[PDB]
Amino acid sequence: GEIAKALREIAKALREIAWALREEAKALR
Amino acid sequence: GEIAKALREIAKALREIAWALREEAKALR
Amino acid sequence: GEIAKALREIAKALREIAWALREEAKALR
Amino acid sequence: GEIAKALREIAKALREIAWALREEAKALR
Amino acid sequence: GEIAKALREIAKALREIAWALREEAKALR
Amino acid sequence: GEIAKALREIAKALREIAWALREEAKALR
Amino acid sequence: GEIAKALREIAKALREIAWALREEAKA
Repeated sequence: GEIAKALREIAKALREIAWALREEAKALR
Repeated sequence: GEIAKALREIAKALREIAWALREEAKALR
Repeated sequence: GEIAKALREIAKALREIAWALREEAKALR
Repeated sequence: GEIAKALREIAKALREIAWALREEAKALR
Repeated sequence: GEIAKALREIAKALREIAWALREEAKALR
Repeated sequence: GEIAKALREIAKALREIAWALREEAKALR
Repeated sequence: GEIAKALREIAKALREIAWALREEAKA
């Protein structure tokens, strides 16, 4: 339901943050 | 309904943190 | 209710982290 | 109640993270 | 059930963020 | 209960992240 | 029990993030 959907949307935004950090780690090397 | 809406608000804030990190990354020429 | 209001306070605190990260990016460039 | 209080405590810890990031942004300056 | 599964997806995305932060450190050093 | 106890543990892990970031700001300065 | 277990798993991943930040500051 709606609460579980919103928690999955939180997990996706956290994966979005991880993609940006993996990009920064590439650029730093 | 208010609980699910506040969780979606948390996901939106986390997407805003991802956007700020993309700009930090780009932010080193 | 009280749980919804506390979740809204968590979203506000995450928006305060996004502002700070944007300021970090502006300080390097 | 105890769940709502713990959620408010998570929001307080996130504000401590924002405060430390704001300080780093002034340090980079 | 579905709420518990979504919380586990959140923990895994946080583990991805930790791996990316470790890699930023290693790129520097 | 067990849920409130786990939420308090999440708040302490976030205070632990803020300690590490305050030390990084103290060093930069 | 499964929701509380998943919340403790989140706290453990946050402690792993605090450890990675300490290692970033050493560099």
